[PDB]
Amino acid sequence: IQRDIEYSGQYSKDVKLAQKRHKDMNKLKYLMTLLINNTLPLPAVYKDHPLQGSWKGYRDAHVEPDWILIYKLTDKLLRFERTGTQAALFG
Repeated sequence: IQRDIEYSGQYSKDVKLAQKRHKDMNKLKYLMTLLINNTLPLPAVYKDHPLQGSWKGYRDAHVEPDWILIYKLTDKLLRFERTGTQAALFG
């Protein structure tokens, strides 16, 4: 068993929008690299935690106070699911 890396179609759109809105993409890249490299658990600054409701099975890390990464992590997969504001991702 080797864990894969996945990106939802929506994730790619979300990343393009973050770029367009002048977010500091290096901050998202750093977080993604920690996950990809299995340098886990993440440090406390990300406030990483599991989600419920429609996002049950996924996790929530804060890149910034209003910039969230939603991802799934199992033994088999790491999937980057969405990124953006809390309102966009949860509202």
